[PDB]
Amino acid sequence: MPHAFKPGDLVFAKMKGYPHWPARIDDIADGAVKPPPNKYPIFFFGTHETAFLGPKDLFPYDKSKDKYGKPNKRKGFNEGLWEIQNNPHASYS
Repeated sequence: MPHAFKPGDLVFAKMKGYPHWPARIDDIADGAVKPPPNKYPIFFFGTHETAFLGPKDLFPYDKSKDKYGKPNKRKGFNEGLWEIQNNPHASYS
């Protein structure tokens, strides 16, 4: 059975006007800006951008990859597909 989301989990994260995007739940470093209540820090692979999203926009990677894990024209997307599959827990700092 599913648990709640935790740092390190891999997802496709959905934002308005973008395709479902390879991403991970990030840790919050000591001294770093915390997300709002009920939101998670989402690190988007490829673009290496962070947004704060809630679970309704988070699709677990294993379940969703057959649907969403396909090349896309958008900038950083295919780079992001490589990262989530090949080194999803690396520092992209």
